[PDB]
Amino acid sequence: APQQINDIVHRTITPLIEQQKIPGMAVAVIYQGKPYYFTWGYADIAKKQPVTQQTLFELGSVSKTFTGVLGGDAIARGEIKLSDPTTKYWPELTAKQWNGITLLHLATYTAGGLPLQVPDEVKSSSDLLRFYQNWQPAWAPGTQRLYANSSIGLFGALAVKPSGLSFEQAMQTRVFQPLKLNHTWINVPPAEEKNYAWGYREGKAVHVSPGALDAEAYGVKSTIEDMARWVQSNLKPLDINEKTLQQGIQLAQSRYWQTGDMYQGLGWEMLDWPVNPDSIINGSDNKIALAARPVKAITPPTPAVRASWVHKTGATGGFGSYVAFIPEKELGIVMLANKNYPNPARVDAAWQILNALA
Amino acid sequence: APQQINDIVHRTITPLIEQQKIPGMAVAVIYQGKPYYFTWGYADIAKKQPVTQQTLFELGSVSKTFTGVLGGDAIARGEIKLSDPTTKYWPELTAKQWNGITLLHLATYTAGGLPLQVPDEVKSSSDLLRFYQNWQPAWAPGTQRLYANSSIGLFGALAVKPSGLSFEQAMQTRVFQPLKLNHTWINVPPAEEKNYAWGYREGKAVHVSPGALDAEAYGVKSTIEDMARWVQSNLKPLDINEKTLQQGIQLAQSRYWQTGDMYQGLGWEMLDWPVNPDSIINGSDNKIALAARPVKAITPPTPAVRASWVHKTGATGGFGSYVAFIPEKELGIVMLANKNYPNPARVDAAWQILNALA
Ligand SMILES: *[B]([O])([O])[C][N]C(=O)[C]C1=[C][C]=[C]S1
Ligand SMILES: *[B]([O])([O])[C][N]C(=O)[C]C1=[C][C]=[C]S1
Repeated sequence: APQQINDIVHRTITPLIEQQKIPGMAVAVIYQGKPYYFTWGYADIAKKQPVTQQTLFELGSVSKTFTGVLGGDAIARGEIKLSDPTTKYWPELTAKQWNGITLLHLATYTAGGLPLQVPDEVKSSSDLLRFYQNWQPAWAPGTQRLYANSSIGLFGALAVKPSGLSFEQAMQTRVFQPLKLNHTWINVPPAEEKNYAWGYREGKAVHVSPGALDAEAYGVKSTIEDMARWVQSNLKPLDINEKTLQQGIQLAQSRYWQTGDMYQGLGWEMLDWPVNPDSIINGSDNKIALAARPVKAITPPTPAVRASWVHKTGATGGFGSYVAFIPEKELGIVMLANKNYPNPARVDAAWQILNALA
Repeated sequence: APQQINDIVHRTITPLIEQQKIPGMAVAVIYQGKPYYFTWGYADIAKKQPVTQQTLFELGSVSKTFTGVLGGDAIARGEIKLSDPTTKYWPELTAKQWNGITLLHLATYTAGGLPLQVPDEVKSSSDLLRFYQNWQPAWAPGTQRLYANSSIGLFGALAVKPSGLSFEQAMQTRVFQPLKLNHTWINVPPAEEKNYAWGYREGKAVHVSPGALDAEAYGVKSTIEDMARWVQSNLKPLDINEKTLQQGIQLAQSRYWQTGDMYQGLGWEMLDWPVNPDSIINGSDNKIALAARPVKAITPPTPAVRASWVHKTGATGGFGSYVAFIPEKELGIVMLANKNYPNPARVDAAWQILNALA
């Protein structure tokens, strides 16, 4: 890798790893559209197993970007429309509060206050329907953005209904395979278990546990190499062979709502570039990222803006991830770690690196 | 051409020409992506000049499809956004009725009742400003569609302002040139006059008169070969090399509003395929097409649906044109005539032809 990239990555990431006590970490920098990889520490502390470019990390919420793109791909295929009511794809959801809540609202967290988490007690499909049927909105649809797994998680489950495929099979066949993400899984098979890193929470080795709509909201595991390819694919969608996937990636970066200097895409979040660092850094703190904020509809949505900082933070109990890229500069970065350390620390490191390279 | 296309075209067009007393006509059918041409009659009755594949016809309102795509291209380039207020590009438009009227409203005839025609007394740039400043909306923005040259015409003029280019130069550079429409003109050059058909109204030879916003709303002239190429480009935008143009074509086919079973795009109008023939035929009659109708917003707009009948009628005092295509079937038709004959007759003929071909 060029000396410029090695230098800024080393000086930025190693102190990060020490300050946050990160057991293992993998980083990819996409420079002029080419990937450069870096790895440090352990994937498994007890087994003294090193993090490699084949190590699988839990993406946590960065998984929502895959859900966003799969939904975009379903829209391009004519299977769904973001303007359609949620009830069109879930006829059993008859409760009166759902009138007016569309797939768009679900995908962008603007349904009116769906909760951050689907209660841990919701297991079966029966449980899930009862949960949504009993939910009462905090606000009217399309007025407030409240980041939620129960919102985009449902969008994902409904987005694939028309195809008749399971969420996992739709994702595998419509997204992971065309893009050749050969080491990306919602369910890690036995052959990859040896590469599945352990997450660490307060010293203990842990993996995300099953939960309702987990695959849809935070269930993807991937390597630093596949994630690099995922960034290249979102940086340059026209290079994608499959027509509906090309269009889906573009739709996932359209700006549907604005809150402050931030725009909500499908999974992805975007800001105009150049961006004010303190804004994305402080804005990533959960005290802000998880709070309700008023939204102004962008009518009609602005098509993917090349001069944008496009990003998504992600976390599970024992992992923390961050992805950011600027299409106009063919520049991007992926940071995967097996410890959920504070978001601001991730963005700060990412800004330092990408700002140095352009 | 295969005898099948030849037979359906001749069996449909021959009687049409006889019943409507059309002086000259050119038709192109795009079948499985290849064009087939047909011509009849005279481009100039007095000089006995026949209609040929090189004859230029006034497209009238089919010109709005070029304006829609040019606007879409400006959007893709990040020069304008459909959600921007009209005043962002025309600060001089300070009258309060303009608050809340966006470029989307202008492009889709939903600003609130802008008139079909710009008054003949309006010539000057200051005459135009005065006209829009004094105009009083009959309805709030985005509630009613009233087909209007003064609406999409203004959209076209404003869409090109950031580029710094004149509307004609932008059109030539960004649409005509990349697509190789080398015999399509906003102003017909002297070298091409020998191929410019005369329009006929009440037996008299006529050409379109200069008017405010004429280039933007109804001033393009073209040949049947160039129009078949235009249809091919709109049928398969993904084959277009120029990134923002491919995107612009797709944005022009997005569905922004719905009235009856018709959807409004940028210039183009669309219906779900299969269509009810009586619906597009009766719907083309000016008693419906030029009428004020409430519209339902498609929030967010549906990206170009492959299973659609996409079309546009067009007329000048002496010419009548029609273009229709079905992306999913790689099928299309262009009908150019030098007599403004009833819209329903055009659409009925087009339906018979395309339906017979699949
Ligand atoms: B996403 O933002 O990573 C989804 N976030 C959560 O589900 C909350 C967390 C739960 C455990 C770690 S972060
Ligand atoms: B377009 O629909 O051709 C614009 N129509 C007009 O400007 C009105 C006229 C229709 C025929 C001659 S002028």
